[PDB]
Amino acid sequence: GFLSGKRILVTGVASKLSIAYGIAQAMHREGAELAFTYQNDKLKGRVEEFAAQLGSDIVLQCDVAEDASIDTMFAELGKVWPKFDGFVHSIGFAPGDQLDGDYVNAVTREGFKIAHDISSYSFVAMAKACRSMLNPGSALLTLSYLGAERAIPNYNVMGLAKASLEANVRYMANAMGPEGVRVNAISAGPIRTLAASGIKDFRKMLAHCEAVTPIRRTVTIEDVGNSAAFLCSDLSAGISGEVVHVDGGFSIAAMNE
Amino acid sequence: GFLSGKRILVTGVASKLSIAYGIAQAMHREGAELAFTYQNDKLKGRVEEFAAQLGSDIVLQCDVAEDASIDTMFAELGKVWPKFDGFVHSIGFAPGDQLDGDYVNAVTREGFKIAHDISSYSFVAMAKACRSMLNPGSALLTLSYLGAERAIPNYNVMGLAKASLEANVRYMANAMGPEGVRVNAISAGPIRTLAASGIKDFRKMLAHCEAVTPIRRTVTIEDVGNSAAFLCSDLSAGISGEVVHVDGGFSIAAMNE
Amino acid sequence: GFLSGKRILVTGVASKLSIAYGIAQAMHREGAELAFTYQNDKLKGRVEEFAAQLGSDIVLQCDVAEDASIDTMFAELGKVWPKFDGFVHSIGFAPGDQLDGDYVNAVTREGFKIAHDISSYSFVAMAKACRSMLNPGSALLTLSYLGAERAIPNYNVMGLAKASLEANVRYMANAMGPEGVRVNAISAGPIRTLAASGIKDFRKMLAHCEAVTPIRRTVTIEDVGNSAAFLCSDLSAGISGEVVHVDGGFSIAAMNE
Amino acid sequence: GFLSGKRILVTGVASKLSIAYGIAQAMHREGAELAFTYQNDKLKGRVEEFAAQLGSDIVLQCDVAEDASIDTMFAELGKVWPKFDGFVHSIGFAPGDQLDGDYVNAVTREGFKIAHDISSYSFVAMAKACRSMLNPGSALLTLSYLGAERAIPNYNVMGLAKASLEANVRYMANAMGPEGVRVNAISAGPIRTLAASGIKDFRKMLAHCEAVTPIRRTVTIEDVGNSAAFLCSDLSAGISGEVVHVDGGFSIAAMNE
Ligand SMILES: NC(=O)c1ccc[n+]([C@@H]2O[C@H](COP(=O)([O-])OP(=O)(O)OC[C@H]3O[C@@H](n4cnc5c(N)ncnc54)[C@H](O)[C@@H]3O)[C@@H](O)[C@H]2O)c1
Ligand SMILES: NC(=O)c1ccc[n+]([C@@H]2O[C@H](COP(=O)([O-])OP(=O)(O)OC[C@H]3O[C@@H](n4cnc5c(N)ncnc54)[C@H](O)[C@@H]3O)[C@@H](O)[C@H]2O)c1
Ligand SMILES: NC(=O)c1ccc[n+]([C@@H]2O[C@H](COP(=O)([O-])OP(=O)(O)OC[C@H]3O[C@@H](n4cnc5c(N)ncnc54)[C@H](O)[C@@H]3O)[C@@H](O)[C@H]2O)c1
Ligand SMILES: NC(=O)c1ccc[n+]([C@@H]2O[C@H](COP(=O)([O-])OP(=O)(O)OC[C@H]3O[C@@H](n4cnc5c(N)ncnc54)[C@H](O)[C@@H]3O)[C@@H](O)[C@H]2O)c1
Ligand SMILES: Oc1cc(Cl)ccc1Oc1ccc(Cl)cc1Cl
Ligand SMILES: Oc1cc(Cl)ccc1Oc1ccc(Cl)cc1Cl
Ligand SMILES: Oc1cc(Cl)ccc1Oc1ccc(Cl)cc1Cl
Ligand SMILES: Oc1cc(Cl)ccc1Oc1ccc(Cl)cc1Cl
Repeated sequence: GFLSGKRILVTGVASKLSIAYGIAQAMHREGAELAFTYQNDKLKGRVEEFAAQLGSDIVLQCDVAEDASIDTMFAELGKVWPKFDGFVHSIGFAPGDQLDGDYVNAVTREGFKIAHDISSYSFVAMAKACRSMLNPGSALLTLSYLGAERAIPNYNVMGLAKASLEANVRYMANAMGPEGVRVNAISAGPIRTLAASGIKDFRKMLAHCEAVTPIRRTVTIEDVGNSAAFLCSDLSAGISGEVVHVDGGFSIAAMNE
Repeated sequence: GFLSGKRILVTGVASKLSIAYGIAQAMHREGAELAFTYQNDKLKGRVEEFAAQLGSDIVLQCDVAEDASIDTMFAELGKVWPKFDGFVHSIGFAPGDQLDGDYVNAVTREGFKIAHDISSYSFVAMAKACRSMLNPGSALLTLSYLGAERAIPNYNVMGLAKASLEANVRYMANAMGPEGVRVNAISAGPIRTLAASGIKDFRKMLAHCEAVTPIRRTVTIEDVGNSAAFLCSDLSAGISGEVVHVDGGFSIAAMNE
Repeated sequence: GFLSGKRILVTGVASKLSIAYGIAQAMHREGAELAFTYQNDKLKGRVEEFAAQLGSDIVLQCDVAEDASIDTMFAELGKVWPKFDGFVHSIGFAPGDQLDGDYVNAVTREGFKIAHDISSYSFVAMAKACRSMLNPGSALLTLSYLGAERAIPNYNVMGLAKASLEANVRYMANAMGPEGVRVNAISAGPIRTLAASGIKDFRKMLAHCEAVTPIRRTVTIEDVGNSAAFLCSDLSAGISGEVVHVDGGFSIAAMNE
Repeated sequence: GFLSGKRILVTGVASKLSIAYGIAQAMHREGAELAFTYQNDKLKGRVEEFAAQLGSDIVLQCDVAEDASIDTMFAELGKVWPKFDGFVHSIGFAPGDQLDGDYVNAVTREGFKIAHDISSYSFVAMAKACRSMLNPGSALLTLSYLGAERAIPNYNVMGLAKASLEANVRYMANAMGPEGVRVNAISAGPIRTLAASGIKDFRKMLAHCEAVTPIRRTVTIEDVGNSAAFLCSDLSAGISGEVVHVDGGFSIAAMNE
């Protein structure tokens, strides 16, 4: 596969529906050696099982709300992978009350702070912590959504956090490019995952996209996984600082209704 | 003037160099009645003096880091302006250590949090607090910078905070439009102000822009003020959720060097 | 008014519904001296009448498909206005068969050529012809539509012509800025005009926009006219090469349905 | 390879420096069966030789300025490939006088017409002609440049033609997606090719990009070729209507100087 010889860390697997799960599958298929993190014990079991199926026994705990947790996870990873080739950041969070109803009425200073901290700061927090461990030719990848570009009902403060994240991708790419590290994002279309259930009326968003997307279907975690594998491989050596839309063309059409 | 009959609150005046000062001047010239806020006692004197020169005696303290301070300022403003027509948000902040050198090395969880809280959350915090006091036809305005769209050396975490702010403009415009409130931003080119001195090599950024901007000069607080007055007036009734570049065309050219 | 002392040429008035008509009204209200062009004799009468109502007796024929017609019109204008302050380009055209049905099936080499020639090339053709007649501080303005940015059903080849036009705005602004000329565009939302009737299902586009636009109404030629007056005045001295959306926020929202 | 079983037509090979040459090499490496076109006899020899080295004996003449030439080439291709999986459009042209100096002074109605006809219309002209021959799952690809988005000195009218081309990509993707065809573009950074020598001061553009691009080197035809192979493969099934920047991050940074 085109990922043979690469060692990549994958965050965010919570279930078989997880976008990170589709990404891990595609990268394994292409020959990458993988390592996984899990947020807490509530998820340790499932992640350990999935990692086994994908030939990996490197499963480490990591809660990105804490600098100490990130530093410890990398010190542990370093015992087996003193150097590696990048990681996939597939993590997002905002308190549930933030994602329902009128945005101005729903947002709070605390909800805003947590959404940006976990959904955007954590990406550069991880890069800071493992910077000296990355091989030249390494690639970092995060996942965004159209809500960063347009106002979407109910997505609310997560939209602002994703806009901060896309800017993060550009500043990170500009800072780390000289040492040989590329940084990109995939702006994925709507997919039924555990976290998606937290967005009010998500099922309605899904049906709408299916009807108006140029390719006439919503994307799958396999579609996203294949794109992620490409973006973390040497085949995309000429691409950095980019937000690639993997939504079947939904965002470039208007009034298809 | 085209602002006759409008009552507008202006935040951010710190000196005669302040963009908010140029905005206040232009709005006064066009007939608006004004009210001003000041961050702390270190600035109370200058703001009181400027307000007098512009025919206003409404000068209130307001530190947007605190919900209580925002609520109190509006309760006080309500004693004289039970209803009004919008406000100008010209406030930004990030700890100084954040704006020097390599972005990944300089950014910290705390610096990131403060930058987003003061530079982006505060805009919707103010709208939440005065929502019931706005007249139909009201307009809110904030100030952004190109760093939200492109990676610019030294601007660092402020770029991410401005990206969150531009997204804020869109979600706010979408939420408040039905009740008759418009929300926009001006992305201004570089101008020598007090805060600008905190950006490493700002004088270099200024000279560069002057040489490559299509109109061959950097913009002034008068240029920005005139645009702000238009965007807060009924003359721009058809514009909401927009980020207008007032940088002399700098951002739409490349390689003019 | 803020246009006092300015001499502006207005193209494209075909009826009282014309966007150019709303623009002429607003500029006259703000004090500008105006001059008008008309495409052919089929329209001469109406334009002569409107010009009179707006205190102007400068009404010249000009068909932008011909270089000779443009050169002659300016030589004639020069007899009364040896120098002037800019013009409004409110002209578009594509053969009717191009605007109905599947884009790939409808487009032809000839339809494509005519659409780009009349809708985009004509803007720089006029600037080339009157370049030596423009006063420093002059401003040129054209009208675009969201179809330049997103694929919209039935708009078809006009979308490509508008994309070429928006690029034209940037190259023109970059080339003419050093001599003191600004160039911008307004991307207007849907408005019932004579030309609009040529777009299949235009009435459907109008109703849809009204329902999902943040300000909850479609824009009027007065909204566009007011913005145009501002953009051609010295109040927008800091703005060049920009495409300003005057569509009530329609383009920055998604899934409001 | 991930292109095994795909039959792709490649246009634009003129020499070993050609972007189309790098694309053909990468696609051959990944298992695609290829076919090539050549503009005229001046190029027939070189193309025949290259095609042989890549295991292909399908080399057909095609000048996209003529509808008849396009129809004939496809009728001939149909004798060997009654159905196929897409094509690569790597064709551009504008008269040389258009690419030197001030844009407004250099552009002519004829130069503008030819630039748009050959550089943008030809892409949809080819799709129209072979539409019934494409297998479900097919993908079309064209090559663009940053000049479509920003004003770049000397690129002049080609910038407008590339803006029309990027819009073409979106309208084509929207029209053909329902039948299973994806359409995308790669916006490549500067590369020394035969056509590049026609741009005044191209060597200066190249050195500048090398110094300020995040990855600190200009991209190669191999970088572009690898991205093109991915975008024409089933691995990018979730991507359509997109313009992917393969310029090492150059466009997302500002003032790196
Ligand atoms: N689902 C969609 O339609 C969609 C669309 C675009 C983007 N995304 C993005 O894709 C990513 C993955 O989401 P998903 O839909 O696969 O959801 P998911 O619920 O399968 O995964 C989200 C993951 O975030 C992790 N997470 C949350 N807080 C964390 C913390 N403090 N520390 C460590 N991990 C934490 C969870 O443990 C979980 O594995 C997110 O960035 C999301 O915003 C999803
Ligand atoms: N100066 C430039 O070139 C430029 C370019 C683009 C945008 N801007 C933006 O314009 C706005 C005004 O900046 P400026 O350059 O006029 O600077 P300035 O230093 O004159 O004004 C900044 C203001 O922010 C206020 N402020 C900071 N923290 C605050 C808090 N907690 N509560 C209340 N007020 C607080 C200060 O008191 C001060 O009045 C900012 O949003 C800035 O990001 C400036
Ligand atoms: N109507 C809308 O909803 C809308 C939305 C966005 C942009 N626009 C743009 O606004 C401009 C004005 O359109 P409108 O809707 O007011 O239509 P309209 O039919 O009132 O005006 C179009 C004008 O184009 C002129 N014209 C066409 N070919 C010409 C030629 N060869 N030479 C000289 N003049 C020529 C006509 O004479 C007419 O005055 C166009 O650029 C159009 O694309 C309209
Ligand atoms: N070279 C760069 O730095 C760069 C950057 C971005 C985009 N591009 C684009 O990549 C494509 C390929 O350019 P290149 O640099 O490889 O140049 P090149 O000179 O190697 O190839 C250009 C090709 O266009 C073909 N062509 C021109 N007119 C034609 C006509 N009427 N019919 C058929 N074929 C015709 C030529 O025969 C030639 O093979 C163009 O679209 C160009 O705009 C090049
Ligand atoms: O970003 C997303 C976008 C979509 Cl359409 C669906 C799910 C997404 O992911 C999340 C949404 C809300 C929260 Cl609280 C956490 C996550 Cl991970
Ligand atoms: O956003 C800005 C952009 C520029 Cl070019 C100059 C000054 C700016 O404003 C600030 C920059 C840094 C900090 Cl700490 C605070 C503020 Cl108000
Ligand atoms: O650009 C437009 C956009 C809209 Cl929504 C409505 C009308 C427009 O203007 C035209 C549309 C088609 C043709 Cl043939 C000519 C013109 Cl002037
Ligand atoms: O688009 C291009 C962009 C760059 Cl930076 C270099 C070469 C390019 O390609 C061309 C440029 C001019 C002409 Cl006349 C023809 C072609 Cl193919």
